[PDB]
Amino acid sequence: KETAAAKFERQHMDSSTSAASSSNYCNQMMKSRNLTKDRCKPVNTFVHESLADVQAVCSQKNVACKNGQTNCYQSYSTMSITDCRETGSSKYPNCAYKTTQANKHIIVACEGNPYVPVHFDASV
Repeated sequence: KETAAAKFERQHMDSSTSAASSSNYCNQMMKSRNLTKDRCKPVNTFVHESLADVQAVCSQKNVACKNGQTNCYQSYSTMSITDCRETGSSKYPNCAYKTTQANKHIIVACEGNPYVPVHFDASV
């Protein structure tokens, strides 16, 4: 089955664009990445950086995750991110999202060997 590392890439990485280019970005990406297959996922964040730069966060500032776990890491630098939030008109299977561009530090949970991101915790 898909590994947690692979799932992170699928759900969160978009190295192909520098930023969201239109209001439809979230709608398009949430669908293409299979995030809306079973239900509309309510919130999601895409990171517009190289995968290596995001993997490197696992060796950056150790911080407690929102749930209290201690395997979270905060990036030293801000990153280009897109926030996707379900709109009032969203109705499965026609999931609808608002796209918001931001530049923020990211917080991820890391696991394994190699030690890589497996969960997106927050943007600060």
